[PDB]
Amino acid sequence: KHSLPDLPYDYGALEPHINAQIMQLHHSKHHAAFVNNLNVTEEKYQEALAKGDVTAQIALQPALKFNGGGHINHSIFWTNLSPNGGGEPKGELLEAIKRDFGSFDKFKEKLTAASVGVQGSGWGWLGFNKERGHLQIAACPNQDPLQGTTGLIPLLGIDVWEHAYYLQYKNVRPDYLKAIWNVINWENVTERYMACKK
Amino acid sequence: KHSLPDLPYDYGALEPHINAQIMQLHHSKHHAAFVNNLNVTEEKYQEALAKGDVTAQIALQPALKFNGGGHINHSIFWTNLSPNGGGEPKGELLEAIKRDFGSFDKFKEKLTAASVGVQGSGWGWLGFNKERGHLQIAACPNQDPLQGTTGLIPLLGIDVWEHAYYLQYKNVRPDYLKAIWNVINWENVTERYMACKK
Amino acid sequence: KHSLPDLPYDYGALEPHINAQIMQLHHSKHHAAFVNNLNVTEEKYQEALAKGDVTAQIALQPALKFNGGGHINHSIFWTNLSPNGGGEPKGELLEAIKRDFGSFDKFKEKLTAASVGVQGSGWGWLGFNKERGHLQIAACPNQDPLQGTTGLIPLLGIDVWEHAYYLQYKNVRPDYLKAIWNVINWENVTERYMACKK
Amino acid sequence: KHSLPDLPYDYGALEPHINAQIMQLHHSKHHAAFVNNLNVTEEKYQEALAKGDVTAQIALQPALKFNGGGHINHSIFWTNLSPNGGGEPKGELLEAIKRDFGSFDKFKEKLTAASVGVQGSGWGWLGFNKERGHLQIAACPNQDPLQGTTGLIPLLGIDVWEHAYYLQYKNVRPDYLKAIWNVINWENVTERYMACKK
Ligand SMILES: [Mn+2]
Ligand SMILES: [Mn+2]
Ligand SMILES: [Mn+2]
Ligand SMILES: [Mn+2]
Repeated sequence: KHSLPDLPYDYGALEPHINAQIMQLHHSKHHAAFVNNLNVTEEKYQEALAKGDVTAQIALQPALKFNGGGHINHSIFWTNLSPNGGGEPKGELLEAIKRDFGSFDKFKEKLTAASVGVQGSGWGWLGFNKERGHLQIAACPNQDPLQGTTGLIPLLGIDVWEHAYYLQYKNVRPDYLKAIWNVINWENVTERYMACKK
Repeated sequence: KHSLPDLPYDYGALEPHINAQIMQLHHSKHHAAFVNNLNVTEEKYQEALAKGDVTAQIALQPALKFNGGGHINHSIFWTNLSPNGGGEPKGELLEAIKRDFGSFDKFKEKLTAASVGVQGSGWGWLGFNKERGHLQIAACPNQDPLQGTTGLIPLLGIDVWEHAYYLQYKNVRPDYLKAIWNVINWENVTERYMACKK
Repeated sequence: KHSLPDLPYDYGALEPHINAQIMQLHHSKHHAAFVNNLNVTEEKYQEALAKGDVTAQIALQPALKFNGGGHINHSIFWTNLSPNGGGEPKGELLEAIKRDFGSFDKFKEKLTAASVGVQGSGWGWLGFNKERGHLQIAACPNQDPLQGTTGLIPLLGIDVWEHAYYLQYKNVRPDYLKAIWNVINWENVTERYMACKK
Repeated sequence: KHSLPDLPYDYGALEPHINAQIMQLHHSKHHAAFVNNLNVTEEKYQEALAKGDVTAQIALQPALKFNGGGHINHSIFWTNLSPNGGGEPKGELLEAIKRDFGSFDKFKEKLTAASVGVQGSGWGWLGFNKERGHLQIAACPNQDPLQGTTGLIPLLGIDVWEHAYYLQYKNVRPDYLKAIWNVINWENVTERYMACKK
């Protein structure tokens, strides 16, 4: 049975970049609901599965992808954020970024562009491409999770659902993106990255 | 050249159901941006078309559908609301609703469910199916407009992008849906309906 | 564990409308593979499910929908075809068709159009809409099954994957559609329909 | 006005790998139809654009992408094949393949897997990622063209619509993929590659 992870920190710990109200709603309402609906959906899917009811199995897919994906994505996102965050990565991950994108600031420009470019709801990602052995930026619609839908390993996600920023930044997604760089947990991203070098 | 239509009322006219801050942002920022991007995309498409640049044309399609759709949808939406609206429609539209959905209450439930059910950004619609000669509810993703993507003539739209409600209703989409019924302009919906009597 | 249904008839029994070669390949190769891959995929899904591996669950969805859907769709399609088929339905189903589409020939025109209009692979369907209580035509992409993805109950399906006709009709899908009316099992469609009137 | 390009060789030139009946149908029927529908759709779009009919424009998008994409893709495909092709590419393209995929064999496996893996109609592509300055494999659905929908410059395409192989290889897509390697025009693929050296 899945459950809602606690944050590594207090709801106000990312101010002023992400205010407390958004963090509270985002965690305790949006993510909580994903977990609840995921549990429901998985239980329904097992019943369908046991019965070899393929029509029901297929009818359950939108809910599983949306809620399952929301659970995966948000779980990663809190670990990707930290009051102790911001600045620049160092060591191999910084070397990898320079190698694959030219430099850190070119990387930021590219992930910003992928995130601002989502028309509708979705996520921008820095991922790791296992078969190519290098970093890769991708954007995902709605709650479609990166690994499940692209095969890429998620390292850093930027939520660009309106609920992630609207109470603070209103319609100006690029101010949100500028501010979020101050709370990125590069320690976590580096752990995710080093886990890929196996 | 497309233009941003004025609202048929002041930004505060739909209080307390939809507050003034949302109406002002929704019209002055979101819709405004759709209009300019639509105009720019149309001019780019003319150039691509004049050179027979098929790749350019296809690459422009997402911006044309998103911004053109956005302009269509919001232009309809403002006319679908009124400070003087609410309650039940009068005349033939109510009888069509009873014929096709069983009753007004049943219809409201269906349109509400279609709207609350969008798993991402989008719109709920009451449409007219000209081929079948009856009403039809449908949901559309992002800014994909009803007529251009499904053929159905839009009668009433409910915006369920988060920007349509978040500042007031936070994550609670059903509270927004319950409130909006108080400001439906049935005169406008009837006008749109009668124009389908074909 | 799912399995491949035997046809109600011999591979050559729909000649000259659908030749034996297509029926043999279509059943013993295309459908067989759907069943095989569906079984594999369901077994993998249970393992994922037991483990609460949502990323794997989501990664399995394309295969389940495609192969599961291919199993659902083809299973229905053979029952929808018969050497004993063709002509016109009678009784309530014919009455329903006249009611909802004007007449049988208007219905044929509409299902033909939905089937010929698929750009790519897919299916045209006559379905039953439970909540509206009437017939409904819809088209589905690839092997996306009607009930699983639209909620409509399938009554009659027309396969418009190229493998359904190419060896005989080559690129001319409209000759295929004209010919298939001669082998439709209206007895079966009527059973499916009457099962919906509950 | 777009035109149907002549093949750079006779319909039988690619025997026995792709037979003459397929080449003749593929070019004279499938591609021919894409060209006329593209031209007609472009003229319709000009009219819609000139009137500011956004709904009309959006309604034309599926035909423009499908027929325009079809024209793009097949125009590339014919040039990607040769009676004089096969074997391994010479020069820098082979070294780029080794750099990006590990070796030619590995590349062939990846492109084969991307192609055989399309769950419906579509195309497998070897592309160039101008932003990353390296090769990239991708699959596209239906006739969605590579550059206009992903940004990647097409170098080599493999058609995996059933019409590309069915008359010869029946359902066995892998046998078609194994054969087509015998007729790849690496001179053309190299030309396309060198043009990306940007
Ligand atoms: Mn979120
Ligand atoms: Mn809106
Ligand atoms: Mn089939
Ligand atoms: Mn083709």
